[PDB]
Amino acid sequence: IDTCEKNSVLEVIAYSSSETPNRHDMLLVEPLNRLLQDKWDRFVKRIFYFNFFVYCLYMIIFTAAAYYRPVLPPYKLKNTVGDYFRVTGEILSVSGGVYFFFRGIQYFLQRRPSLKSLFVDSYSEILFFVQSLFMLVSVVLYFSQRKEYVASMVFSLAMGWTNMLYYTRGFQQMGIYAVMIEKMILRDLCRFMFVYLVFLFGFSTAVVTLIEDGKYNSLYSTCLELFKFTIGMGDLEFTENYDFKAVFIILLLAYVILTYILLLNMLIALMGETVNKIAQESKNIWKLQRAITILDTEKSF
Amino acid sequence: IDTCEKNSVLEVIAYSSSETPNRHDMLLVEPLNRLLQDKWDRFVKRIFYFNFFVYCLYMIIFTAAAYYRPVLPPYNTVGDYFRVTGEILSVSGGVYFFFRGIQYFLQRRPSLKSLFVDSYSEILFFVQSLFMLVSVVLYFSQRKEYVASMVFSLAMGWTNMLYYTRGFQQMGIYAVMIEKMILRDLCRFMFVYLVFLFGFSTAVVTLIEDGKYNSLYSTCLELFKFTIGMGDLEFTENYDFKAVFIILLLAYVILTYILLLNMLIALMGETVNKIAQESKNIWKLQRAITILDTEKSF
Amino acid sequence: IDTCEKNSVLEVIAYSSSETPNRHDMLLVEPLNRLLQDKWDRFVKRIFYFNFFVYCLYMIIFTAAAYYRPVLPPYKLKNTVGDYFRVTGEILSVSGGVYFFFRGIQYFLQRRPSLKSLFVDSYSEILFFVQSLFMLVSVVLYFSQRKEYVASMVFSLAMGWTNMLYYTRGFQQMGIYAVMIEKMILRDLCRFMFVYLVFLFGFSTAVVTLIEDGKYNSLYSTCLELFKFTIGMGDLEFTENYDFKAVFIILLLAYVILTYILLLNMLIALMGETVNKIAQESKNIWKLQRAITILDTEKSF
Amino acid sequence: IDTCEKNSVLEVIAYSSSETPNRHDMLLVEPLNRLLQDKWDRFVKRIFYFNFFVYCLYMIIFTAAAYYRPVLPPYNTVGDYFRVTGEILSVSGGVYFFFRGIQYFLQRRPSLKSLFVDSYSEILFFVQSLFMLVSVVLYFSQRKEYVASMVFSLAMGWTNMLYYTRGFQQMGIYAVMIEKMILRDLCRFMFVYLVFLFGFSTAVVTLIEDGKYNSLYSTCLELFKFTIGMGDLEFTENYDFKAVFIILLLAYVILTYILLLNMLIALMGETVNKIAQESKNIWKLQRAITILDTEKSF
Ligand SMILES: CCCCCCCCCCCCCC(=O)OC[C@@H](O)COP(=O)(O)O
Ligand SMILES: CCCCCCCCCCCCCC(=O)OC[C@@H](O)COP(=O)(O)O
Ligand code: NA
Ligand code: NA
Repeated sequence: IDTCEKNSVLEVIAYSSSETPNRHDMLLVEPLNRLLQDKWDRFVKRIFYFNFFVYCLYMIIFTAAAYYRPVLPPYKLKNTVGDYFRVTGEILSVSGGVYFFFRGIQYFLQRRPSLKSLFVDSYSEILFFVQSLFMLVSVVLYFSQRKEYVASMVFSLAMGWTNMLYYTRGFQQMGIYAVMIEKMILRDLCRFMFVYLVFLFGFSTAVVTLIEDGKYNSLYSTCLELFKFTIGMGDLEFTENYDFKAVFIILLLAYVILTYILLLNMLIALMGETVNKIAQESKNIWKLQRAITILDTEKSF
Repeated sequence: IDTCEKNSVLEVIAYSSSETPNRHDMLLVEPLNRLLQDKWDRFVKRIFYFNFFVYCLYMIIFTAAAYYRPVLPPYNTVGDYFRVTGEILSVSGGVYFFFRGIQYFLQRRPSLKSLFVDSYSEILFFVQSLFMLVSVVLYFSQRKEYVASMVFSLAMGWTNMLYYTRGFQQMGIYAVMIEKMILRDLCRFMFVYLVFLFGFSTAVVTLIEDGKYNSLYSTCLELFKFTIGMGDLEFTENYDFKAVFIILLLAYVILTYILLLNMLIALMGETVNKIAQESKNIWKLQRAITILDTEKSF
Repeated sequence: IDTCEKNSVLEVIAYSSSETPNRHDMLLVEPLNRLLQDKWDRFVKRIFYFNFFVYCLYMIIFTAAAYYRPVLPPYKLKNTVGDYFRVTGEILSVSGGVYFFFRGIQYFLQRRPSLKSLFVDSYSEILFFVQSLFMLVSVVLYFSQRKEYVASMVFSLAMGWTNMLYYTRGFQQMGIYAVMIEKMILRDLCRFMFVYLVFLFGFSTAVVTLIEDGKYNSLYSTCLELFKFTIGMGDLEFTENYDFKAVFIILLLAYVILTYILLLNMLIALMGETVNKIAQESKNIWKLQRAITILDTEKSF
Repeated sequence: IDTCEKNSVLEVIAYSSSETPNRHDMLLVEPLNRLLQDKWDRFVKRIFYFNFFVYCLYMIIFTAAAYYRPVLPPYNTVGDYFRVTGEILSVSGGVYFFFRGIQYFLQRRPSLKSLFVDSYSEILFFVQSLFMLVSVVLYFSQRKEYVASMVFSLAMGWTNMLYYTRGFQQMGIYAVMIEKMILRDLCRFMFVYLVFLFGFSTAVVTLIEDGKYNSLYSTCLELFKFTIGMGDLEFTENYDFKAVFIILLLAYVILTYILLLNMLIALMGETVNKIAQESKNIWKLQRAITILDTEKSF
């Protein structure tokens, strides 16, 4: 069940592909929970909370190196203690980013997923590989004498900080919150974004055709003006370069009614219904997270 | 049952008017649901995937042609050739939809009553096609309203793509849920909110003596602004009794922005909590009607 | 009525006092529910749709104060078709207001009500009487050579405009929807308004005490600046001349977190769960309101 | 049951730490409930109404003296003499609360764990008293930080009236509901959203090259402003890769405004739909302890 050198119940159930029907109810078994929870309070938490500190320090050094970037590259090293700190910090952030890149490649070679929607499945590792990729593509451009390295560095800085949530596991309520938001993005945000993108683009495509000329005669500008409504900034007077105010006002009011007053509230209702439906489901998938984490550190050491 | 050439239960349950108590639920029996989901997996799903592709390309061509309209119509180079070809193809799609709507009306020959309670999609497409034709005739009639009817036709046409979201279980249910919310909750909210909006706008306009919003339209727009989190609360100072103005503005906000606006969320939540089952059944019926529509086309 | 007149069954159960334990399931009695349903459409509904039209036309005859209001009253007659319309509309509105005043007084005398649960229950007629009182004091202000008549009549117009929601009843969905807005303003909007007022008064008092001098040194100005956060307009830097920024920023963030991020969402959740609990009782109370409304038409026709 | 001067079941329930498995449901029994309600109605209730009146009067006196403070402290007129006596009466109230907190801390002999897990109300009062005392010290110590201390104390004093909402069934349930929501939902949301906001602020500031939005504080405030529905999306233009700037803003907005806040509104709704009995039982415990405390006071 725990150690066999060939195959173990914990290994097959924790590492089981999603195709298994009850992979979330195959771990509540009395001995399996007592063993996994033991392993959680035995080693895996000691390796999960020491590694958490290491990653936090890595992200604090990576944000120190990025913020203090000097203003084409590469650059020289000024004789200053601050410059030395910056140079060691960026060298250490790049090293960590190539370490994550190797960990991801090892994960791909070893587990060998079936090229079947592996983006929703084990999405934590694919995100960590995207961050390592953002760091190593920020390294080659920087040595290639181009300023797109900063665009890449801000994206790697914005990918690491948001992915910090990976360590929310090990804490019951905080893990249940993380898994609940994750599946909510995979469900409520995806559908709402599809329909909202259709309405926003179409209503913004009808305005830009109606508008004659000006700062807002571009499709991008009109889309931005139309989007400003969702964030409580709708102006309703941003342009007067049109022959027909009735046609503009009718279109803008229709867009507001269709999106702001109907879709957002209907989304808040759907999020309430979904939240009321999945307490047990979110506990069982959270139980699958910590359980895999237990075996992951049990194999790391 | 499915091919009898006299009367098919599939057609009887599908083309039944809203009168029938159990037009949605009766289709879930072992034979009807399994026969329709099969028809979807046989010669409807892929016939509906190509049709949607064609309608997406048509909508892209119509947007590209309209987005570049030159500035009293009617109005050589590769760009102008492409623009005129796109305009012609857009007109050709509009007229095709117009004949399709006419054919639907003549065949189904509605009872004069279900055209407003059933198949909102057909009515929505016919109105889009009518806007398109009004935009053609006005364009050839030496008038600039051709661009007003055109932008409305494009705004309605872009919104009509939700008709094709059926064929997908989650997105179809999503569309049916939007349809029901708009029909019930948005209608009630709009009635009660409009009564409030009008009453307090007429009250504020009356308070103002001589200013920039004396016009009822400007003040109505100002009071509507508060609903989208862009309210001013100090838009005017050219009046007397500042206490009366501020009290009137604080009364309105609470009754709508802080009471009826949040009331729309609770009712939406209640409804969504109650209409999952019927929303799935209606999607199934829309899918079954599309299946029998794809079969009768031949 | 179940065969009795002096104290008819449907008369007493409809005109029951507040202290009655279960008045809500009285008119729903199948027989008593078919007394105000077979009679509902008999005549009272025809006299309730005519009265609704008569009140709408009355309201609109006075809602055009934009067109009427001249720029030290009383005023002169301009000898035109517009001024004639204005004066006849004013007279008609003043007469209808007197009519609603005399109706309210005649209700207070005939019913000799408790006038303590008359503001929580049967509060509709209280609002109508308030509308009639504001009209009366508007006429006296206009005749007493004062400019406060414009404020009184503008409050009366808004008071009578909100009251149209009374005649919104008679339709099952709309009346029960107004019943939910009626019971949600009594309980939830009261409790939230009481806790938000204490919070907003306290933080405004702290902010104005911190502010050293400026156009916002007034308590009223700072209170308004603090309130503007609720409607999605918070500036977070409205003042400049105040105590060291160290204290002004922390106070504003605390106010935002406590009021915008916490109490409005708490109000939404509370009105969601309440809406989930109040279907049958909202239908029954709507039935009680129609039973009394049509009983009033039965006694007045 | 009432008092044996060594141990009574009433004091046993009221003074036991939160460690007890079911300290909230013990008062639900008939005898304890009826006896505690009767005691309340008899005297404790009238004793709690006068006590709140005194606090309301006190807060106003201190507030009035603080609002009209003269503008190098420290510092013959009816206003000045009123302002100096109000300050004296405010300093006298702060001292009284200080001594009450010390007495409650020395009597309960807290085990240093439930001190910051329970009696949150007792803790809030001692903190507002400490700021008042440090305000007096600074005032007489020739410093201008007494204003900062006084405004903090004034804010806490105005927000602490929620301690006198107990004694009222609806205002007591609402106040415990707000307590539990702040204890769990607000804290978890704040943790996650602070992580997000720090990440995206550090990404945006690292994208800018120079300007008055180059500092972390201003750019962090700018990113925070989106949550209150007053976002800009065009706050700065002194940088490169406008695509990178707009993508980073649109990702932050999608993550926080349209996903995190609604997520919080759903979780809140769940908890409210779940806590009714616990909130009622905790308010009853706040009321029973109050009756027991009034009996102990004299
Ligand atoms: C490449 C995207 C744009 C880059 C610039 C902006 C930064 C956007 C960051 C998007 C990723 C954040 C969303 C996300 O997916 O977070 C996951 C975290 O919960 C980690 O928890 P877990 O381990 O996966 O359980
Ligand atoms: C004097 C204060 C400002 C006066 C301005 C008048 C407009 C401000 C709002 C007045 C009160 C709003 C509440 C209200 O008027 O609702 C009543 C409706 O439910 C009527 O329906 P119903 O009879 O109760 O069923
Ligand atoms: Na806003
Ligand atoms: Na807003």
